[PDB]
Amino acid sequence: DEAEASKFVEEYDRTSQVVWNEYAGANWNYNTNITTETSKILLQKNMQIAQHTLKYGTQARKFDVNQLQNTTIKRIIKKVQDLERAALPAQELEEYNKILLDMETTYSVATVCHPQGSCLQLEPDLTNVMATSRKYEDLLWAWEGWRDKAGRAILQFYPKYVELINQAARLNGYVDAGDSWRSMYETPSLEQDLERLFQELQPLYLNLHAYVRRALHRHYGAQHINLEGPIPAHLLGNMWAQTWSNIYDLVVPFPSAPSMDTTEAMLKQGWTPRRMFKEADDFFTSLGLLPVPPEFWQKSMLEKPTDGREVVCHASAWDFYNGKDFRIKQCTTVNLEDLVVAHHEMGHIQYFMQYKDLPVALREGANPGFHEAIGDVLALSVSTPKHLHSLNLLSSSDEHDINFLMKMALDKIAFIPFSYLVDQWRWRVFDGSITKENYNQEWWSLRLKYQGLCPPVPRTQGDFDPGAKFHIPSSVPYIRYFVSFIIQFQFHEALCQAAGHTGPLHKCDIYQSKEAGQRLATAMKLGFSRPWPEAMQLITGQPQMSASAMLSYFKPLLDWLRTENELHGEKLGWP
Ligand SMILES: *[C@@H]1O[C@H](CO[C@@H]2O[C@@H](C)[C@@H](O)[C@@H](O)[C@@H]2O)[C@@H](O[C@@H]2O[C@H](CO)[C@@H](O)[C@H](O)[C@H]2NC(C)=O)[C@H](O)[C@H]1NC(C)=O
Ligand SMILES: NCCCC[C@H](N[C@@H](CCc1ccccc1)C(=O)O)C(=O)N[C@@H](Cc1c[nH]c2ccccc12)C(=O)O
Ligand SMILES: [Cl-]
Ligand SMILES: [Cl-]
Ligand SMILES: [Zn+2]
Repeated sequence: DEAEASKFVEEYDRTSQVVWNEYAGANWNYNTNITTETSKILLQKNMQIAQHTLKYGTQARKFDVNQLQNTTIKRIIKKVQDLERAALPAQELEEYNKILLDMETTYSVATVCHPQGSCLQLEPDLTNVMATSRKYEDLLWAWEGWRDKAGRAILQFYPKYVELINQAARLNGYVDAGDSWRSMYETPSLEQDLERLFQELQPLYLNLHAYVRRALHRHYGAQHINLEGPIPAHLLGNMWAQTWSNIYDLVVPFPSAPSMDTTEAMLKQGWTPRRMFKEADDFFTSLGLLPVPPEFWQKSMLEKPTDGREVVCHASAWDFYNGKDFRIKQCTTVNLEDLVVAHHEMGHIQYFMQYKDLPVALREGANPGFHEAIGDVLALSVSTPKHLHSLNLLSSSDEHDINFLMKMALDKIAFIPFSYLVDQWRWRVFDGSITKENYNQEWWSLRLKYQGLCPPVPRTQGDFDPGAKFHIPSSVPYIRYFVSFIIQFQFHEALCQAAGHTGPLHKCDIYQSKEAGQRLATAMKLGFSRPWPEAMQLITGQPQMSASAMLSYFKPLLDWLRTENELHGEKLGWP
């Protein structure tokens, strides 16, 4: 029993390394060069890797997994028994792979055009209109146009995608795809734990929402903003109103205290995508963490190709399963926003490098939330006025302090209900409580319930707004982002403590702290080898997810918001 198990794990690992490396390549090739040929080669590799998965997965299921002594081995075999899509019969298997490829392709190439005019792509054109335009109708054209073109086009594929991914999940022992995804956390109390954390951030969100709603009322007109209703989704400076920092200019707490045009600063000082990633690399090494290999700089795609190729622009980090080849694919724009994203992605790479000596089956984050959290933690320190000033992007009071906290809130707080919402919708789609006849209506029901937003244009049949969001056609679970935002503040707090910081948490900058880098390294090295509370414990000195660190970070702002909203008589929420 035990000898056969150990040998099977050694065999699974070495063969997986070769097969996964070959697949990642074909996948990378298509993502950075969308053509018919790279599509064909990828769909073929899908079949390959599935053969390997079926071979070892069928083998793994022959082991009674609670009859093994060694924990690590027993952990691996349990994972290999999950074939994921490879559990689907051949016919359905190919259909599903093609649907995924088609969805991903439709999304990444969609454009919005003006008749007899210029066509706009999502990055960087439509995101720029959403971030900079302050004209209601122009924002609506981009918001509606993007959903008209990308969202509607995904609808034809989604019902079949749902049926197939659910079938694969049940063939692996789950009730539906949502049950399968949630299992990545190995936390029975997950749904209730997350609902509690969401409820804790309500005072802070509702107050931010009310304050921003008043500022939008001032700028766009009493005729377009109901001070007691939901905010129109196209006015937050982001295509999905998931982060609101691009409308900072409309909501500055203390306009007397101007802030430097960071983007103009970055452009003026000649910052390039390569420089942005080099600065991220420097922050990681300052902590005593690992530098990205020379190979990374040679093979990554850090900016949109201008050679004629079409590519998947959405930022992503890649592990090629050989402990040497790690790359990032991003159509990088030179601005603060993308600087944070670059750190986010370098966090993924650091995790890859840290657990590279682990059996490939355990080469994952403690839980998907951890993987998403690493780069953001460093980006929190990078974002401080003190640190930006050191990069010569800012020129530098309590007013500048509340201004900074507002800038951070517009991103971090606003994102909490959106990140919660996405998979609330998907889990219900997966379990069958939301049918294809109610996809869109239930999406907006949740957009209203959690974010307090409404569509600027009433939705119609044929619309499928979820499809207009990357993670939906790409089938990338979203709840990891909600977890990430809660825990990254817990990591920030613990790391700051470790670093010897005293005073308000929001003033902490962990740059060059070897004590911080040590906790992150020890936790990251565990990969998926232990249940995540152990990694949580290693970083924070405790095992639970908690909203207290985020609440403490933003306490001064909550106090300011309550005073500001109450003097203006705001009715919190959207009755
Ligand atoms: C349980 O087994 C793990 C893994 O052992 C390795 O993988 C086996 C399948 C087989 O190939 C063994 O020869 C390998 O050693 C053990 O964890 C390893 O422990 C060593 C020494 O402590 C350490 O160098 C490795 O990094 C560990 N690897 C992992 C994946 O954690 C573990 O010691 C065994 N536990 C018991 C109860 O003996
Ligand atoms: N310019 C846009 C940058 C996109 C970066 C990122 N990309 C995903 C890719 C997953 C993938 C997995 C597998 C295959 C393909 C892709 C990720 O890294 O996980 C992403 O989605 N982030 C989320 C929210 C977010 C959490 N932190 C951030 C810090 C900064 C900005 C946003 C965020 C979102 O934007 O909704
Ligand atoms: Cl939407
Ligand atoms: Cl997840
Ligand atoms: Zn990520």
